[PDB]
Amino acid sequence: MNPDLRKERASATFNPELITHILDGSPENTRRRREIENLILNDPDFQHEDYNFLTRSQRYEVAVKKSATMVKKMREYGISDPEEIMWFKNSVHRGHPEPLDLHLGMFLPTLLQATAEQQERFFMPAWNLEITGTYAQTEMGHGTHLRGLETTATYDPKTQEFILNSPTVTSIKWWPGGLGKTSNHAIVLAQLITQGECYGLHAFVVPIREIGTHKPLPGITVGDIGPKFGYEEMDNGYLKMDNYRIPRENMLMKYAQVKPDGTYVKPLMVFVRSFLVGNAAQSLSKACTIAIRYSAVRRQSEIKQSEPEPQILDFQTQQYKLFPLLATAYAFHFVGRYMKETYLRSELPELHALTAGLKAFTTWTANAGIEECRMACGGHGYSHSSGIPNIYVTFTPACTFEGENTVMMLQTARFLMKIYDQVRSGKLVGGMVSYLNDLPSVDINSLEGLTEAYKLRAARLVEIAAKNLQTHVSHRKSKEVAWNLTSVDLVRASEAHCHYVVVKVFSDKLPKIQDKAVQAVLRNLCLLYSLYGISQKGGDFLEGSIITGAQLSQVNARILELLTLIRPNAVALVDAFDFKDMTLGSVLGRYDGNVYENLFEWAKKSPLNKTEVHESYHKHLK
Amino acid sequence: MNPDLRKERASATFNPELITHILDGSPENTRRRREIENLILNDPDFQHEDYNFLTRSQRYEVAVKKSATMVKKMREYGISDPEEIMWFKNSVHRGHPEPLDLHLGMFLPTLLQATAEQQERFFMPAWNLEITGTYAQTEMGHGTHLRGLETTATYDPKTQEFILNSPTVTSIKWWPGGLGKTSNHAIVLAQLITQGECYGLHAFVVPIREIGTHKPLPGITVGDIGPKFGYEEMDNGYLKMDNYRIPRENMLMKYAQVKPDGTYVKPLMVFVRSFLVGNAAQSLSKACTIAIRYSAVRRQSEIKQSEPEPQILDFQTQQYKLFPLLATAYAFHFVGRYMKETYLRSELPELHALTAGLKAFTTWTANAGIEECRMACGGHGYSHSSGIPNIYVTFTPACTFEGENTVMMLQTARFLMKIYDQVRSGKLVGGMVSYLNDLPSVDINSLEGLTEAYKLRAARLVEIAAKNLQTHVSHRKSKEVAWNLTSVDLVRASEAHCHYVVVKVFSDKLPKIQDKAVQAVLRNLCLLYSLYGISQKGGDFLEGSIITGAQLSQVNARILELLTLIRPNAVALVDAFDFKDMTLGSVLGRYDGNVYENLFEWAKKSPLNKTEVHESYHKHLK
Ligand SMILES: Cc1cc2nc3c(=O)[nH]c(=O)nc-3n(C[C@H](O)[C@H](O)[C@H](O)COP(=O)(O)OP(=O)(O)OC[C@H]3O[C@@H](n4cnc5c(N)ncnc54)[C@H](O)[C@@H]3O)c2cc1C
Ligand SMILES: Cc1cc2nc3c(=O)[nH]c(=O)nc-3n(C[C@H](O)[C@H](O)[C@H](O)COP(=O)(O)OP(=O)(O)OC[C@H]3O[C@@H](n4cnc5c(N)ncnc54)[C@H](O)[C@@H]3O)c2cc1C
Ligand SMILES: CCCCCCCCC[C@@H](O)CC(=O)O
Ligand SMILES: CCCCCCCCC[C@@H](O)CC(=O)O
Repeated sequence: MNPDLRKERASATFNPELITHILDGSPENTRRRREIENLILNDPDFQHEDYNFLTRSQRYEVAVKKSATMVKKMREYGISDPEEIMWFKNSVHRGHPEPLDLHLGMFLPTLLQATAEQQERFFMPAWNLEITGTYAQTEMGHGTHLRGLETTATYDPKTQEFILNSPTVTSIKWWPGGLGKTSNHAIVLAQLITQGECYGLHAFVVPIREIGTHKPLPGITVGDIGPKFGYEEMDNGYLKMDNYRIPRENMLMKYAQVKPDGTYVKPLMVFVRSFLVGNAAQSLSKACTIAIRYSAVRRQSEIKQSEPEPQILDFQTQQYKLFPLLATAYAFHFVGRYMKETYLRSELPELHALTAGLKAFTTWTANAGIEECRMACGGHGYSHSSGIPNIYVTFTPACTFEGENTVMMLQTARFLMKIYDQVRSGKLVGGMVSYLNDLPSVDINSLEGLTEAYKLRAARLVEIAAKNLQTHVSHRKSKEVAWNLTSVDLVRASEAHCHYVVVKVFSDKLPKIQDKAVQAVLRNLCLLYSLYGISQKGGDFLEGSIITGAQLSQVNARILELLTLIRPNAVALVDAFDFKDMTLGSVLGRYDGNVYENLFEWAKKSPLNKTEVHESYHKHLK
Repeated sequence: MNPDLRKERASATFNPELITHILDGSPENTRRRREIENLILNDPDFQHEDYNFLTRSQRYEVAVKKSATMVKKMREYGISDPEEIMWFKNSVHRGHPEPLDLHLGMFLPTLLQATAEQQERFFMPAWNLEITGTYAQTEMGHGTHLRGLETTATYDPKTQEFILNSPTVTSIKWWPGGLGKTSNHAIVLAQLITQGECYGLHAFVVPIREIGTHKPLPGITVGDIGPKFGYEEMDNGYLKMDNYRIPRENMLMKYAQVKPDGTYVKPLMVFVRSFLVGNAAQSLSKACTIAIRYSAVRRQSEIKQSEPEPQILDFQTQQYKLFPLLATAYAFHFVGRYMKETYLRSELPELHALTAGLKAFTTWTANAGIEECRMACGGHGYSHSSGIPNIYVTFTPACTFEGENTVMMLQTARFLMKIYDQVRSGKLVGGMVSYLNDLPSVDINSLEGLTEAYKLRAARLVEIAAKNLQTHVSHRKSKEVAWNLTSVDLVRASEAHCHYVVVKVFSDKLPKIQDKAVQAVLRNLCLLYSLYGISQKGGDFLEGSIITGAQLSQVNARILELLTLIRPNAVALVDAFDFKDMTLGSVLGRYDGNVYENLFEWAKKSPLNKTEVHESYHKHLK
């Protein structure tokens, strides 16, 4: 172990193992996860060349190979627990996306909005991988506005079939993972038309590739959508249907149905968001792990000229770049847990609203934070050897899919304005919005005072958004136009509300921490996260007379003091995440700190060094 | 042309051609650039498959091919003007990095710190490409701190040769473009040791590959450093020398020399930074061009339910995401020009300080801004078809190389503290720091008032940094330790100073604009950039009693009003940058707005669609 990394771990004031137990939910979960990880790590069937050393085509291929093997082994091992399944999948794919993602996450599950008959006709085959499926929702012309989807499913009463059609180039399904080259079946969301009337979006099981040959069936045009910022191993695809016929019985009819004669009948998410909040926390933590360990190993420049080059971790600016993000990572981990907890327990509107907002809030912050970690590593951060570019590229789509962040913040804003209007009418509201009862609209030393500051800041920005929205409605009449004209203020209000919630949830968790040394360090992170947010948006607190200019300067001074107090625990705090080297996929972030020797080897193992002379020399230079 | 893009261009209140003339420096420059671009565009020798559709190895190869051809043609065409050379190179490489970058940018130029004898011995051959060279400075263990470089050059008086050696793994040169596989010669920066004494860093011409075979010479270990976040076509490399001997005459001896007997003798940047500021402005402008055009073409969701889906450009949040960045792009273009202007004209310390700061300030802002543009495009922004991921990946290293940004900001801070101390002593200072004479430490309606606000904010943060630094020196004695402990405050002071300079330079440029319609629109951008910066850091202005909370809210309201006022000119303002489609490398940002049809084709032309069935199907799914 690098002596520089050993001294950092020796200075730690707490036992990281205890934090790992908390993150996993219990000591037994930690044990189970580590064992499943070990199970995959030492299995030859899941090993291969570094993804960065393979072409995109080869990445997709190894992905397909591991995913197929993945399903087989979990079945052989009798792994059914959703939690274990996740650990298993994560370990097998080293954090990278995989082509059976929609097959296992949407295809099979959805078949469980289907009838019995259908379930026993498409499930079993799909479960055994005799069939490979995906879910095709998004179209080239529509992602956010589902009402605008153009794909149609027109019933033909003469043959009792649905005619699936992509009338325009924009109607082509676009983005579905596993749709490109992996699946021979796709559940397509289309506008159902029967008896000359449209009844909205419905789901249809659409066979798309021939069994045995995997050849696109007649009337089907399908393929990969091309290279992207990341997601190399994912065959995100497109699907164009030329009045392609399928049986009536291919329509998922659990909720709504269409009779043989064509009569339409009946009818008689928070989960994916909670996961995305966890994903944001985890990716940011991986990034922080790499940058902080590297910062402890990397020595450069100087403080005292008469002293040897110090670890860059010694620099206050370096600490300012990373510790606040380290604190953010922990804050989000607990925020994610709070979400799962709350969801597992009239409070639904509140749940949907908050979950939409937190999903956007956390993914945006983790997004920027990951790149800050990459840059804090200097030049070596740019090489894939740092492992951070892959983490960023793999994570960033989270701000776009499962509800575009800005749209999600506006959804949260609609809820806040509703509550604002209720209070304005004389009603007493509850939940995390209780503070709105104190409208119209502290101690920087305590977490209770800091939480109260965030509460008041949220109340103030909600009031500003409501007032401006009202002004626009009054002068322009249309509430829809008014909404757009105050949308920037509204999103800011949603952001402030979510920020308050994260601070409160993080603060509320501290008292529950059993080990004192653990509680103390996590308290410092909570304090740093809170103070940091105030410093970053000081204007919000000053404009609302929430804190004085003097307190703001105190906040800034206190943030710097916390950095030195956190420094001794920096490395142990990232070790606590318990990421394996294979999971970080980073030479700079290796647990043992032996960076340089391993970096040299990594480079020599890379593709362009297959030969000493590149073919281009003989053709254009010689 | 897309009707949606045509209506935006029709609503413009100015002639974009006039802005293009300004950006190029004159109507004749615009004409010359467009003609050189046309010269390359229609030359078969420079055309090839989309870079995104090629493996990294093939990208490097086509890069080498075009670069070699590039040198030949510029020579055939008699292109010698540095400006034309730039246009030429940019057009040929479509904005992508190229392997002869250091050969032409450093190798040849440096040979012009050499003696005559040497110049006529390595130049001509290198000029004709008979030899390919690079400059190797950075080492695995040192990038920022050059004093710490480990490569040594030990003189051997017996054979009159220098012995180049890489004693450790960290001493290995690392990152030099063109070093990996392209060059057979490298100018190596090494610690010169002769007569038992070290005399610091000196430059040595080191042959590294055999002529004809390009095989690594005995004692030379060289190669590519592996895949990176970007820079696919650049063979950034490593170089390890095992006590490799070269003639004494290989030491660049223009400034310092070493006699045959081994006696050491004598001695008896702002430019690259100015370019990086322009690079930041240009990359951000490319990103803005793509996102704004796409926003005008992309229709989604709704404002009035009774209305058809509007262009997303209609959304205030979308305008808030892009217009401020559009204004930033223009601000930086003029900032870059100001730099070139100032440099072309006792003011050196001031120049070095400001240039270090602006380089960091602009590259950081353009960096974040480019990713904001990518995300504003929704899902399609993630595909390489948007062209933005390549722009970001290609640009981002600017924050790391040519002086790591944080280090550069601290250099600017050292200057500011020096001036602060001079004023404190009773001296009257000049230049952009004149405001410091007003220590110790407006009209939000006018640019003069806004500039003054930025001036006072800078004065206030400089004072805070100086005071805190002083407090630390007083209590801890060591100024070096004190400097580190106030480094976060110092960088903030440098940032505020540079921000003021950008605002002032942008504001000062307006009166010089000849065409009134052009001046008016650019005035709106200057106002937006200024107000936006105040809103983003409101706390700085409020804490210093520079503006009241009431003015801050006015600032925020005024920013929104400016968005609608800018909207009608949004598309024309990006058209003004005059980027060719091939340069943007974006389907979403095409000049004609015909996005969807071209996106479908692009996807079908991509690698994974070479065949309908991927090989992985037959091996792991069938
Ligand atoms: C790597 C990746 C994988 C994906 N995988 C899948 C998959 O498996 N299956 C699938 O079906 N989909 C998938 N998608 C697509 C995803 O579903 C869509 O990208 C998302 O739902 C909406 O993206 P969009 O481009 O359609 O957004 P658009 O809304 O068209 O554009 C986004 C822009 O418009 C703005 N905007 C839109 N509406 C509003 C409004 N009402 N008010 C204010 N601003 C607004 C946004 O804020 C933003 O700036 C994937 C995307 C990516 C990047
Ligand atoms: C794509 C690419 C191409 C390159 N091309 C070349 C090339 O052609 N030739 C070449 O020789 N080089 C090249 N380089 C390397 C470049 O020169 C170095 O990356 C740069 O000079 C310093 O990077 P570093 O990692 O050595 O930084 P380091 O300083 O080791 O680390 C940076 C981190 O340490 C912090 N830090 C360092 N010193 C201080 C201090 N005194 N105070 C406070 N914080 C500090 C930084 O703020 C940052 O967070 C390239 C780099 C990239 C990414
Ligand atoms: C992040 C894990 C989520 C499940 C994997 C698929 C991700 C894309 C899902 C798509 O439906 C999101 C959207 O509806 O925009
Ligand atoms: C951006 C264009 C600059 C010239 C091309 C080479 C870029 C890397 C140069 C390296 O010397 C920067 C550094 O000194 O860190």
